Amino acid sequence: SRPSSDQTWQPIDGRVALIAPASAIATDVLEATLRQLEVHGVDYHLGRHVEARYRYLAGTVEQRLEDLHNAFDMPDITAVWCLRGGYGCGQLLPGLDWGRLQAASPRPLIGFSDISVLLSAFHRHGLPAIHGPVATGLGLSPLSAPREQQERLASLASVSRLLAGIDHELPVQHLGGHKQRVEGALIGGNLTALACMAGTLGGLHAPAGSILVLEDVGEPYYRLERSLWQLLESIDARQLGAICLGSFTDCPRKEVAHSLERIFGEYAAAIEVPLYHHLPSGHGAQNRAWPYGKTAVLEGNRLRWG
Ligand SMILES: [K+]
Ligand code: NA
Repeated sequence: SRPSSDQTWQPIDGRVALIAPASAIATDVLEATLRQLEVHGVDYHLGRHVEARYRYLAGTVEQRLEDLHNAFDMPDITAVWCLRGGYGCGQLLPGLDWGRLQAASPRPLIGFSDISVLLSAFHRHGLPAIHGPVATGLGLSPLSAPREQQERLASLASVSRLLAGIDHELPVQHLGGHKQRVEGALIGGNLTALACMAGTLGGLHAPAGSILVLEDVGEPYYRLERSLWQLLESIDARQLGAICLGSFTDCPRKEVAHSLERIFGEYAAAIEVPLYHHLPSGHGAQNRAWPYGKTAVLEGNRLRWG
């Protein structure tokens, strides 16, 4: 839409498994998160190791795998909502039992940031997923600007709304390349996270025709370029349908002579892949959920899925 300001949650049937596959979580934020799930009538299961700490990680690989596997063992679970991104979920890939995950009834995996790595791996294995807010967004101290807090809340609500199938599109703007309709699977997420898996068993799943969404946070422009060069070189980039930029938050220009649009535009043109931007997805208050690995269409000023 604009995106829409609407922030009423839809009911979530069943039970949401909460896991922490990446960075460690604060107890106060966790408790506030759980209280908000109860406010919304959302039944949950809290992973046994979500309060573990191992340097900045939410416990060891083994602890995190125990919780991730358990989320697929339990019969009543209808979604797996990651509590926090940051760093570390790619570490789980060597030990992940894909057969155990595939045997379970459908339960979309939800998150963004570092979680983009698991979203991609899930897509590779035909498992449903959502790129959207992490669950601890519910427990954060409110943003000081009321309008930004409202946008955080609309972004959090978009998870249940997408699970329910009631939201179907997000706004975009064409930036470069051809203007024809593009239809393909939605992939991507955090540029840094995905570049940091290239050359590994967790490299981005990028089938032909896909719409590659990219967002990032906290990066100088040269580092964004370095990540983009790596990621595009590492996949069959010329076979992509489109690149669609979300937000680039806390990435100040610092006197770099070329804009971010110029840099991304140059890379997209060199592979003859059209470029879109202004998708309301990323690390700002605007972080609307989108269905990961699902077919969508870029046409005029919208990204629309069925
Ligand atoms: K980053
Ligand atoms: Na390549």
